[PDB]
Amino acid sequence: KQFSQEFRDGYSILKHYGGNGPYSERVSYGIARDPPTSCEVDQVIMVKRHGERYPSPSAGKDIEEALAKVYSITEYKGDLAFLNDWTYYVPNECYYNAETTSGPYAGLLDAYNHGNDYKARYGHLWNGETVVPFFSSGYGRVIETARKFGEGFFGYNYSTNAALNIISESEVMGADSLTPTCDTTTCDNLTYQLPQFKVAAARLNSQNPGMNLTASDVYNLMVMASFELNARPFSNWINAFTQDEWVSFGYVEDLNYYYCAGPGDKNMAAVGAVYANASLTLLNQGPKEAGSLFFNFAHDTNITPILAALGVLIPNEDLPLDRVAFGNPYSIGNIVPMGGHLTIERLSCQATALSDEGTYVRLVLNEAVLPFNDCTSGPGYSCPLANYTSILNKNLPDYTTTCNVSASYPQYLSFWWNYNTTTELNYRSSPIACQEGDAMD
Amino acid sequence: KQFSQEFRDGYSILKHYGGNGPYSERVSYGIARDPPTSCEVDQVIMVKRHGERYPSPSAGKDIEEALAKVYSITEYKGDLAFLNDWTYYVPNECYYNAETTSGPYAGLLDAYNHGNDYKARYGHLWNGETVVPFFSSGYGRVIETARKFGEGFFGYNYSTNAALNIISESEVMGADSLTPTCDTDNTTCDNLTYQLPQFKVAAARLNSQNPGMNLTASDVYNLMVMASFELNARPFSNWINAFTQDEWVSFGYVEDLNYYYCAGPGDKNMAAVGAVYANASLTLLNQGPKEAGSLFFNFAHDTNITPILAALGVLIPNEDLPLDRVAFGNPYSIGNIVPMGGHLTIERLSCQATALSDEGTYVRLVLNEAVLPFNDCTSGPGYSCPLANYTSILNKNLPDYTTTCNVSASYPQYLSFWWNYNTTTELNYRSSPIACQEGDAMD
Amino acid sequence: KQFSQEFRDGYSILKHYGGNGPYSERVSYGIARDPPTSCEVDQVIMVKRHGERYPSPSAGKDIEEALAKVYSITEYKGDLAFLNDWTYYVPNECYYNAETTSGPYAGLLDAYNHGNDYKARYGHLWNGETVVPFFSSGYGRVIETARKFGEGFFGYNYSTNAALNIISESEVMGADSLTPTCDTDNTTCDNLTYQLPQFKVAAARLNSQNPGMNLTASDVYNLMVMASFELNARPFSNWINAFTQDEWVSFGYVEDLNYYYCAGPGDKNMAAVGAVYANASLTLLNQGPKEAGSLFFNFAHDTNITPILAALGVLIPNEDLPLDRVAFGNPYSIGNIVPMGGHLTIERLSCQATALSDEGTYVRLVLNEAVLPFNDCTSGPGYSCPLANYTSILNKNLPDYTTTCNVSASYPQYLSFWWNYNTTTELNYRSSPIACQEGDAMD
Amino acid sequence: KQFSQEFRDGYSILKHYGGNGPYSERVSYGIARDPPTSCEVDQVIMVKRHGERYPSPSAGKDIEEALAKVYSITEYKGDLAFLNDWTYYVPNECYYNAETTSGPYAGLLDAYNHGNDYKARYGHLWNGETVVPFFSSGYGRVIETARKFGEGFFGYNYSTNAALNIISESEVMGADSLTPTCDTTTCDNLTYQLPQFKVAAARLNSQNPGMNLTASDVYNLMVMASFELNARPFSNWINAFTQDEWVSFGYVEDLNYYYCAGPGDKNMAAVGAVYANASLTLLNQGPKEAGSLFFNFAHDTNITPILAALGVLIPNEDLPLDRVAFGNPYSIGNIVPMGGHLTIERLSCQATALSDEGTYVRLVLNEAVLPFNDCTSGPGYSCPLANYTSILNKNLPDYTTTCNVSASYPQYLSFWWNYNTTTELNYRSSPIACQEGDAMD
Ligand SMILES: *[C@@H]1O[C@H](CO)[C@@H](O[C@@H]2O[C@H](CO)[C@@H](O[C@@H]3O[C@H](CO[C@H]4O[C@H](CO)[C@@H](O)[C@H](O)[C@@H]4O)[C@@H](O)[C@H](O[C@H]4O[C@H](CO)[C@@H](O)[C@H](O)[C@@H]4O[C@H]4O[C@H](CO)[C@@H](O)[C@H](O)[C@@H]4O[C@H]4O[C@H](CO)[C@@H](O)[C@H](O)[C@@H]4O)[C@@H]3O)[C@H](O)[C@H]2NC(C)=O)[C@H](O)[C@H]1NC(C)=O
Ligand SMILES: *[C@@H]1O[C@H](CO)[C@@H](O[C@@H]2O[C@H](CO)[C@@H](O[C@@H]3O[C@H](CO[C@H]4O[C@H](CO)[C@@H](O)[C@H](O)[C@@H]4O)[C@@H](O)[C@H](O[C@H]4O[C@H](CO)[C@@H](O)[C@H](O)[C@@H]4O)[C@@H]3O)[C@H](O)[C@H]2NC(C)=O)[C@H](O)[C@H]1NC(C)=O
Ligand SMILES: *[C@@H]1O[C@H](CO)[C@@H](O[C@@H]2O[C@H](CO)[C@@H](O[C@@H]3O[C@H](CO[C@H]4O[C@H](CO)[C@@H](O)[C@H](O)[C@@H]4O)[C@@H](O)[C@H](O[C@H]4O[C@H](CO)[C@@H](O)[C@H](O)[C@@H]4O)[C@@H]3O)[C@H](O)[C@H]2NC(C)=O)[C@H](O)[C@H]1NC(C)=O
Ligand SMILES: *[C@@H]1O[C@H](CO)[C@@H](O)[C@H](O)[C@H]1NC(C)=O
Ligand SMILES: *[C@@H]1O[C@H](CO)[C@@H](O)[C@H](O)[C@H]1NC(C)=O
Ligand SMILES: *[C@@H]1O[C@H](CO)[C@@H](O)[C@H](O)[C@H]1NC(C)=O
Ligand SMILES: *[C@@H]1O[C@H](CO)[C@@H](O)[C@H](O)[C@H]1NC(C)=O
Ligand SMILES: *[C@@H]1O[C@H](CO)[C@@H](O)[C@H](O)[C@H]1NC(C)=O
Repeated sequence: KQFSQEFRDGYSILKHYGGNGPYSERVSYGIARDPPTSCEVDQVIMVKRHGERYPSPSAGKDIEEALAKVYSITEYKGDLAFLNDWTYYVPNECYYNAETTSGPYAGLLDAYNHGNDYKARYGHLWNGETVVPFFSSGYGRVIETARKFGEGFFGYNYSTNAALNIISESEVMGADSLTPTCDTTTCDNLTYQLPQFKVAAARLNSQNPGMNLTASDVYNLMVMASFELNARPFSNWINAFTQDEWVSFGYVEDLNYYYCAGPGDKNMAAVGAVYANASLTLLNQGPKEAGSLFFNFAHDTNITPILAALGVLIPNEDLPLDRVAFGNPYSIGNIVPMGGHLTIERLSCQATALSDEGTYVRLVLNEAVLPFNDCTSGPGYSCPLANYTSILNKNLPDYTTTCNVSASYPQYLSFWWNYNTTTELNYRSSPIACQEGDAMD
Repeated sequence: KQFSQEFRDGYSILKHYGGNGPYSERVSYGIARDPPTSCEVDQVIMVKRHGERYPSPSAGKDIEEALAKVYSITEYKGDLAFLNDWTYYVPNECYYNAETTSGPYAGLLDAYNHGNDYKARYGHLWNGETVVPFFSSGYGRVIETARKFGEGFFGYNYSTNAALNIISESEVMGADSLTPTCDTDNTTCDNLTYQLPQFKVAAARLNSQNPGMNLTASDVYNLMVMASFELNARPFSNWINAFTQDEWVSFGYVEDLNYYYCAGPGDKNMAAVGAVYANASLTLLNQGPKEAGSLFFNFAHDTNITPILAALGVLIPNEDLPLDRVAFGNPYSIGNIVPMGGHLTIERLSCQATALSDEGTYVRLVLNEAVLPFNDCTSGPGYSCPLANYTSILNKNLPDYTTTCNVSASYPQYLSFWWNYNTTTELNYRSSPIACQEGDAMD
Repeated sequence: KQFSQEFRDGYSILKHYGGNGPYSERVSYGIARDPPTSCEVDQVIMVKRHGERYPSPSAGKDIEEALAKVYSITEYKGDLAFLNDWTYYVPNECYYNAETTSGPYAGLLDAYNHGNDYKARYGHLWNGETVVPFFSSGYGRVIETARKFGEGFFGYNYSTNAALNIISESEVMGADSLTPTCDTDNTTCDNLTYQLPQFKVAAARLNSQNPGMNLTASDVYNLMVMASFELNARPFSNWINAFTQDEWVSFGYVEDLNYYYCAGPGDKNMAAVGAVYANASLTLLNQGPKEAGSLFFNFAHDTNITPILAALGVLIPNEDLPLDRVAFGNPYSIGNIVPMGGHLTIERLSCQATALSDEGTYVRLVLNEAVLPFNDCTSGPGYSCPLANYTSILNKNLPDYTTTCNVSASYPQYLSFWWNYNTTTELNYRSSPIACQEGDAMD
Repeated sequence: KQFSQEFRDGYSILKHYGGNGPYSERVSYGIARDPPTSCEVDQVIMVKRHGERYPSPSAGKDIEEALAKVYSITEYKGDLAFLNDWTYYVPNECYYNAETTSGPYAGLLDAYNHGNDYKARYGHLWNGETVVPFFSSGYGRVIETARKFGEGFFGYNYSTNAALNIISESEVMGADSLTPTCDTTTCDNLTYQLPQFKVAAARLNSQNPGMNLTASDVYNLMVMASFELNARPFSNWINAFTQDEWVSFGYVEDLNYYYCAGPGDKNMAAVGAVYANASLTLLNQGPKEAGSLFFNFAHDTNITPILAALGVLIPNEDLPLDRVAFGNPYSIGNIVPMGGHLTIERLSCQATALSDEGTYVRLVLNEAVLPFNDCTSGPGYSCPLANYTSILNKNLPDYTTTCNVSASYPQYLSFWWNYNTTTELNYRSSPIACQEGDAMD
């Protein structure tokens, strides 16, 4: 038969852990991913989150405390029986914050694979002679992701024809940043708890008495289980919780993004307007003038403000804190999983039975075409560049004003137009610092 | 590795043809389908649409006219090359309206498969002795679906322990119906164009590959209607391949608009029509399995299930669907609501106390094998709704049917067949040929 | 990307339980299943095994004794924890031998599904007027499979245009049989141990997790027999999960040995038994569809299909299978030969000339949906065998049945039912209850 | 339901093109891939073929000639319609022989992915402090594969703790080689033709008249289509041929291996005995003495002689040249596809209900456990080390004698015991030479 009648994607745990675990393709609306007939991509502007990593130091501290309670007791029973032959996956505390480098979901493998992939898809946009600059925010795991992606794309010519430019995450950069700063609630008050965690705590304690696990330990043990895939092919800890518990966990993580780095915080659109507006400039200037390939690397919390700025994936009302709002668009596993990315494709199209010859804008989020709301008149439900321009011009909030940015800091982004072509930053030249975070190499 | 990183379900054409083609499992929110730990289903109330069928007579007329234009020209080229060795799938015009009986997607096979399946899942709710009445609306394809489902469920004991009760589709039945009537003294549905820009691209591409057909955007619509129905009789359809992924996305949406406005939230009277079933089933839930019975298998149409969903206030778009463009992401995706053989199953859960709930009765809704959370009432095990809350919500929100629908005072004002039925098995097996284009029927 | 790099089919438990569990498509060599370009099937001769069933009475007795030991002990631990909420799937002992009627793998659902499927594939071979006789051996579960297949294929016209002919399994039928008899005046089969080392690992692991059952390697064998049969009545089996992948690999092989030696090439008389069908069908192929008829649907047992494969000289291990270890990679993998509902379909192809063959008649063999090349005779389109060569090969290699099997001269020496049959439809529907443990039957 | 009833793996084109195309997991007998309960791997000896590459210069010449005939004619029709918007995938002739670096099947991505994978599976065999040498035969694409695998496995410590040793392919190395030489028929006479190629030629010519394609052009166009995946995610050329044509093509390629580098040539077992015997030595010495990780890289034609030497996957009779011998064990897509590999795992097992405590040998070919014929008495159908030793000692042919190896050449392999720990060869330091073949860097 032609089509399968089973539809099981929704059950995947990959779509139920916020952005802690492995990358996954965003659920598609059914729109063909390749350029519509009569069109071709003439410019690409992408922002990819660092790949799969180890937990952060604070998350690791909490995971360790929960594991201490687990470990305070003879041979394990029930769903925790695997614990009799199991070792925590973080080599040592200095690895917290770093990209993973083992298993099918390794973060560096993610970046490399994505680069090789984009080479086939957009190779036609590089003549094999030009030196292409690529950009990374100044943070270890992000830089390492950028490096492996660039190496995947440029391959044999990575050393000579790709030029890594690292942009400081310091606020001093103002709007000339991949990680804009904004200074002057619900986010601070999140409990990270939902009733299903009580069921898990009760079930775990009952199978192996003596751990005194709370709903809070459950939350951290699930954070732990979701990060395990980033370093290993399978996680037995994932199996110690139920499908319904994972559904609640993913939602707890969705709330964090929504309120701390999304539409739940009204200043996020202004932060995301920096990239939204600067990229609009590149689209309007065109590939011949500005360049055809812009590969950017940053964090999950830098992509969500862009989506907010663009007005896409905006829940109709703020997400409720005490229950799962099923079906809302803010499903983080389809927005910013490890290695997630927003790719803006500029399409050069000839006339079609539904559109005039011209330039169109197409958005792709994690391999799935994301229609620009009601602007879907061009080929493949794209948006005519002129309409796209009026929409952003009319709706993007002002960054410096909204964010009280010092008049002495750069007021607009320049790196896409003012960059270096040297290749010294392409390869790492020093060990990964202990829990390395901010970095410029 | 543990999980696949590819997510392709959204591309399936089965989710892009409204309710014309084969049945498909509804896209899941991830909630476990089986009863939560500490719970068990003690009562089941299901309403299933007839299985996969041939087009209706009017649709067939249109399909045939479009095919005449296709056929008005030497060996076919391009994507229509398969037409050189292809025959329309409707045996003859008398088959329009009937359930299909060939291929992996055959309508009767769907019903029988669904019955065998429910036997394993809910067999514990039948003691092997009781004679269980099951209900079908008075329409040929619906009756045939009911019969095959019942046979799948009761199996060796279908002729003795299942009792088919057929409920007339006539308005004279008032609320004692599986297909309540509502007078039309009150529009967007009548003005639907069934057109979107992508159809122009298809027409242009088809005409260019095989000149001389003069196919229009309308012919394309009907040719797509035809392609979607083909799967109902055959395992593969090459016609599906003659249109692009983007064309199918538009077609599915054109079909969603029909349901939305003709049989859904787009028509404000649909909630009242659906309140009949919603309220009557609420009565069975509150009465309980011991008193009322534990198994209620009902069979009707797609347009009988959508008003129930509207009545319950689930899958309600935030705003009426726009007619001129695809409103991507809206909940009204018909391939996940009423595909051929689609169904809404209400499970009553008897649960012991859990770390998050008291011992008690809970209500779970399952639409096409996917648990459908009752909006904000998700406090019970498996995101279910406490029976008491479920009761207040329906009592507070269900519109009045007879009032809203100006039902004659002389017609039944209440549904009774779930309590007043026959246990004879005389209607279990078909006893006459399928009439030409058989629609309304009582056998 | 275009193709997946993961190849997991080999791990499926469906391919590791001999013929006890659900039907599965045979592993393909990659040859296209549909008729080659320039060809079409003009005649079909199929023999299908009864669908998924409950264990036999003797197997059930053994399963029950093993379960008694399991049950001789407080709440279950480890892999047997599910036993705290589990009930044996055989309703009562009178169900042993019967076709299953619940779950996605239900035996009757299998038959009905297969029929609907063949309707789309071979419908063109029935003009909608002719009354087609179909044949079943005289055994309850086989008859019930035949009936459901026929109903799936003929659908709306099953009661009028299909004619079930039931052929007695008695030896008195001689060669005019779907289940020929062969006297046993002549062993390895009788001495099979049904044991392999992995069963010791299972027993040890099970006893250690829940002490007090004293399960042996034999109990493990029967518990695995039980687990494999569970799928026949239910969608999932937790018992399957209590054994390792390596244990299942050994179990499947223990089952392969049974067929090999009791009903296969391991017994030199099986080719002669299978020659009856092989030769009679060759006659139909040579006679042609116009004269003999185009559709021959036959239903029998797994042990009736394996002798045919032996007679045809296909899937013959290079050496007899070793009894003490798994001979990995040998062609005698029963899950790819006779799983529940398994079938051998002979398609006669009428082909025009192709760049590699002359216009003519070719013979194609399909085993469980996979084209099975006739050894070195693969010169026709789609690796088929020219009818003339097929004829010489069978004529030259098929053993003589009556001689080899010492068949009384007073019994039919030739199969005739394909030419001498009834067209009445009286046997199409079951008219009495399924007898307790119903085996031989003529209705 | 628990299991799918559809079994479609056999139809995959990945299993129907000899060793020209993308890597694929070998079809499994069902044996669990992980170490049996009571056992653990204490030593790994692997030989992996270079990853996906571009055709060789000679193959490329032929592909080009066939494409010239295709291109000798207005807009393309039928199955070749994609040709109206298609470009050959070899950048320029200097790329022939090289590893691919684009698409999901890129050869370097293959190596990197495999390394990350083995890190999770065998990481426990490296203490994070030791410098592990790894070996590659002296050939460009093989060296590049070795490098990316080593980088995947050692990750952050690749520069310091992995030491690439490159072994010359010159015959002068004698038995101290990953590519032993042997000098003094059916192989030379292979036609590379089967009737199905006539059907394709006839069908292609009929759809686009004027190309005058022969059964020979068809063969080369299929060689071309199979190599296309190595550089791109999809190949439309694959779709221009039928399933039955691909079945014949794969068999034509199987014949080549069988007769030119397999059991069809009686000297192949002697060539493979070098590795078979040397590795047996490592197994008998053990991990504590010899080392626990041996990652080797060579060619497809170096792995087939090892399998021949071991007596595994030996057809009961020589493959017929004029027809497909369906079901024979010599299915190259399950033996040596691009990046294929033979991994020997030494298992240290405690006593089980079926075996004594001890050392066992397990063979894994392309992720599938390959039982050692009738020696399957240990856990997971493994072979007791002692039995494995007697079998090889009793059956391996003599290399130097059989192959008339000069007494002045090394008579036994030494590199596994005599190697360097320097890391200079770890990273490429010069451009990829035009059609680079033999290389020592
Ligand atoms: C495989 O790859 C992995 C990843 O690349 C490699 O792992 C990395 O290896 C790095 C070493 O090369 C290791 O770096 C060490 O981390 C230590 C912890 O740092 C954190 O705490 C301190 C103190 O609070 C903070 O200052 C710091 O910012 C962090 O928050 C550091 O302590 C180490 O620093 C010392 O060593 C480096 C040189 O290696 C010096 O440049 C530095 O100045 C320090 O030297 C002092 O300490 C050393 C002894 O460690 C003395 O010998 C030296 O004389 C100095 O001692 C003075 O100060 C100390 C107190 O610190 C005091 O005791 C003494 O009396 C003196 O006053 C160093 O930075 C990475 O963390 C690690 N990354 C990961 C992710 O694990 C791995 O090595 C590779 N494997 C192989 C086999 O190569
Ligand atoms: C396989 O199974 C299929 C499905 O059951 C059978 O097909 C049906 O066969 C019946 C006949 O047995 C067909 O019925 C015939 O319909 C004709 C057309 O009916 C329409 O038009 C009339 C007149 O306007 C209306 O009255 C009617 O409501 C319909 O709108 C009728 O003209 C026929 O009537 C004649 O025959 C009957 C007796 O059979 C007399 O009573 C009449 O007086 C008159 O002389 C007849 O009723 C039916 O349409 C078919 N259904 C389908 C879906 O095709 C096949 O026959 C069966 N195959 C075999 C070999 O048995
Ligand atoms: C759902 O459908 C199932 C399957 O059809 C029905 O179950 C069958 O029901 C029949 C009864 O209708 C059962 O038949 C009974 O079998 C008993 C045991 O038979 C064995 O033992 C006797 C004696 O040694 C042998 O002669 C025989 O060959 C068997 O080996 C018989 O003792 C019964 O006989 C009594 O009743 C009949 C009339 O019904 C009289 O003629 C007799 O003289 C005697 O008084 C009887 O024949 C059958 O075994 C069941 N099959 C299965 C698989 O369980 C269910 O009944 C049906 N459910 C409902 C609610 O209808
Ligand atoms: C948008 O960004 C571009 C590039 O930094 C800048 O030149 C331009 O002034 C910005 N426009 C607005 C309205 O901020
Ligand atoms: C709901 O339906 C039941 C059954 O028909 C009926 O008895 C009851 O009166 C109805 N309730 C309301 C409010 O209409
Ligand atoms: C083969 O079977 C046919 C049909 O029964 C019979 O007529 C014929 O004589 C048989 N041929 C041989 C050699 O037994
Ligand atoms: C035909 O019917 C007669 C009478 O019922 C029966 O005896 C005979 O066995 C039937 N023939 C076949 C081939 O079944
Ligand atoms: C096997 O190889 C080892 C390592 O090179 C060598 O020492 C030994 O002599 C060889 N044995 C035989 C029989 O050739």
